[PDB]
Amino acid sequence: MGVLRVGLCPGLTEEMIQLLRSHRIKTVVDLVSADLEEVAQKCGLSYKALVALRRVLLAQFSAFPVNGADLYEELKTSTAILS
Repeated sequence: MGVLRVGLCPGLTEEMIQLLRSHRIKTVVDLVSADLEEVAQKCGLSYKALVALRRVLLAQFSAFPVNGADLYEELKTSTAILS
């Protein structure tokens, strides 16, 4: 299980949650592909705190190193019923 939101850690705010919801951002799973490095600098956050959590998540999944499967989840969402 993997999900991100406001309150998970002393840093993120409900305000940022609205920004992600606007882009229909996915759970922490998608974050792995997101531009956390760029976003972190834009907002001025500490990427060190983010990477730390990731290492712990993967650490529990498996002691040894291993690359996960990032299946393409990009929906066009065009030519849809506007009315």
